[PDB]
Amino acid sequence: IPMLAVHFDKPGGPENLYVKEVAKPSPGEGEVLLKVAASALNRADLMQRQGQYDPPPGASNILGLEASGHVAELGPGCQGHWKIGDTAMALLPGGGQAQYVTVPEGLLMPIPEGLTLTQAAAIPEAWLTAFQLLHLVGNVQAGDYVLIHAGLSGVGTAAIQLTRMAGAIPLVTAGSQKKLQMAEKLGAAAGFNYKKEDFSEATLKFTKGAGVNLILDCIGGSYWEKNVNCLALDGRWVLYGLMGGGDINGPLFSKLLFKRGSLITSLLRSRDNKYKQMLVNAFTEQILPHFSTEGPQRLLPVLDRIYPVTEIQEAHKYMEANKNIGKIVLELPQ
Amino acid sequence: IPMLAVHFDKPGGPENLYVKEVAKPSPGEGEVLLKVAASALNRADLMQRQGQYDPPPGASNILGLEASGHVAELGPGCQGHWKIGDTAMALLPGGGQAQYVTVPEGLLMPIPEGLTLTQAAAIPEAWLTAFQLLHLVGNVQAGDYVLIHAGLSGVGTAAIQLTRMAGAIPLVTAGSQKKLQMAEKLGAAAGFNYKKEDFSEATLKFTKGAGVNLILDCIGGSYWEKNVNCLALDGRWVLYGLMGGGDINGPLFSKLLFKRGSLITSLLRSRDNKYKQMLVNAFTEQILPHFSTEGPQRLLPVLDRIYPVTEIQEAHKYMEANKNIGKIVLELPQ
Ligand SMILES: NC(=O)c1ccc[n+]([C@@H]2O[C@H](COP(=O)([O-])OP(=O)(O)OC[C@H]3O[C@@H](n4cnc5c(N)ncnc54)[C@H](OP(=O)(O)O)[C@@H]3O)[C@@H](O)[C@H]2O)c1
Ligand SMILES: NC(=O)c1ccc[n+]([C@@H]2O[C@H](COP(=O)([O-])OP(=O)(O)OC[C@H]3O[C@@H](n4cnc5c(N)ncnc54)[C@H](OP(=O)(O)O)[C@@H]3O)[C@@H](O)[C@H]2O)c1
Repeated sequence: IPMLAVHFDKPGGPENLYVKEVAKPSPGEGEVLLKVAASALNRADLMQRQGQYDPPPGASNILGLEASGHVAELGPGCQGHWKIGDTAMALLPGGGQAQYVTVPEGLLMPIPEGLTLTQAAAIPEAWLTAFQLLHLVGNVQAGDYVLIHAGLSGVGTAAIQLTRMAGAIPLVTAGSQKKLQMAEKLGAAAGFNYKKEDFSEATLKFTKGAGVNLILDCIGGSYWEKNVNCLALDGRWVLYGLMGGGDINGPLFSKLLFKRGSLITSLLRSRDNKYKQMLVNAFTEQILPHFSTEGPQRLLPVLDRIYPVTEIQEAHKYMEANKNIGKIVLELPQ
Repeated sequence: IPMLAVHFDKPGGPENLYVKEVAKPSPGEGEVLLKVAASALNRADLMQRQGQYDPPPGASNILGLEASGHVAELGPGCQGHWKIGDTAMALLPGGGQAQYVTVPEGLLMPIPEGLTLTQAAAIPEAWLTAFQLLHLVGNVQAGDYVLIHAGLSGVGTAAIQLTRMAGAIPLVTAGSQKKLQMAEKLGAAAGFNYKKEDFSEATLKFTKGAGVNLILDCIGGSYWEKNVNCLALDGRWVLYGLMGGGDINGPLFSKLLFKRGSLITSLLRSRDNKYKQMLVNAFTEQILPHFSTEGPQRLLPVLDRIYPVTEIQEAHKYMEANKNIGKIVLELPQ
């Protein structure tokens, strides 16, 4: 039986995209079908339709790493915890931007109270990655200085708040004064405009010459020279981007050895199910309750713009021009 | 109050080395004076007299990173398990290749029963580093596939054995068939001659395409591509040498991020006393007793050649020619 979903015949630019009737999936041993209300764009969706990000073997080849909606159907061998009608959000390897999606019941998360389904669609990928990067990969401690690159993005806007909730001191880099000001309102200790100034020196000045203890790098090759200088002794330098590189050309080994540094790379989409549940399980204890605490310390999902699925084309152009300040959510017709 | 010591007037070649009368040092709060019976050459010593390596602020600017001998004298504030006349060995920041050396008693280790003071002179720097890199930095687990570059070096010949004791599988790379054969007898699961073959394709072949879980890289630049290729998913890549480079010139970030890798750099000499005391204590408990167990599983310190201090000049030409197969010990006239 049929189903509307985001699609592209051939890999190319954003103009190739359209909504198409594809086959409606079905559950299968410990998973549930989710009637999607709204999904969210991520940078991985851009690369995929250009061809540079194929989904892991078996996972659906259709854009959407996260989704929010209602429980449509139960699969064989479930817990019975989730029931048909319950609201939920999930982390996906694909198939997020389609009316229905098949989701293992482990990776399914409840919606915080006082949040719209459109709002809850902005949580999964951005905050689960942020939480992974900060706590599991980085082991952020109370006192650590943190350098968040592309801080006014999906993951970055989440990272500023989790770093503040972890009791660390976040430092941001972005390409606009308008963005840095929003970064400040998210509890950023300092914000630097990389197009205006050298963030390495700014960071060394802010940390009184000590440097940062943790770097959440998602730029890569254009930043490596600068990242190593402002990295403190024994500092962790978490890599997960390559938006501004992938290639290295210089004495990285020499300088990273001098700072006694550690270059820990990290991925999420490519992980196994045992790992993904463990992350979602850790996240639902440590982080999820604070989306509906009250105000003073309440985590706010940053929404820039909401588009319908029929304007998926115009949404990709908006992300590629770097205009978004937080998440950019798509609504699927129900 | 004079004392014979290895010295060089200006930084240059090995011909600048000779033995000179220097002022004899004195203890000072929680340390002892060790009457040196033997020391050992390390790669650090070569770089130091070329000018590249400097000793850490305060520490003595006289060659020798390790020593073995009798506790000549007690300094103030000693805890007093050690007594004058006790034979011991020590990890130093410098001053090891001279008749007397000042040593904090926290870094003082007992000599295994049966071993000559000359043999004990090979243990500290090589094995403490090997142990550091394997356990503390690298977190070796039983079953892991460990790739040890320059495996027939001071650090190497120790690493092979500790890796084996850890229940791990050591794979070695050296530049000579004669050397590889010695690696085998030390328990190397496989040996590769890099001057004859590609170790990246050999390593993968051995690991059934899976790749190595841990790398003890002390070559650096010239090996970076071949290391990233043969590294496994979530593999650790400990960097501690840069003998064959220091510069990178390709898509390192792209490939490391695919393997979800960790590039952990490590140094020993530059560290504070707290870390050094913690490390030597872990070593004495876990490792040291096995230097005198019985036979089957016994740890063997490997000595290539012994030189007297007067022939220091000759010893440096030997190491710089890469001829040594294990440690290379210097004996001091007492
Ligand atoms: N590790 C994982 O499993 C995983 C999962 C999710 C996301 N990610 C990564 O997280 C990053 C952000 O993802 P997202 O979905 O949040 O994207 P996003 O919302 O579109 O944000 C990306 C931002 O980065 C900045 N930027 C783009 N190119 C840059 C460059 N060359 N140099 C410096 N800044 C640049 C842009 O703003 P300004 O330049 O104006 O500051 C842009 O707004 C991506 O690199 C993505 O690959 C990784
Ligand atoms: N983290 C620390 O504080 C620390 C502590 C101790 C040692 N280290 C490092 O460990 C390394 C070895 O120390 P060591 O004193 O044991 O050295 P060593 O005994 O003199 O042996 C070095 C061996 O490495 C091989 N080699 C030399 N140059 C090479 C190159 N360009 N490419 C590939 N192989 C090369 C040579 O054998 P083949 O060519 O035959 O293979 C040589 O015999 C040094 O780089 C040193 O800096 C670091």
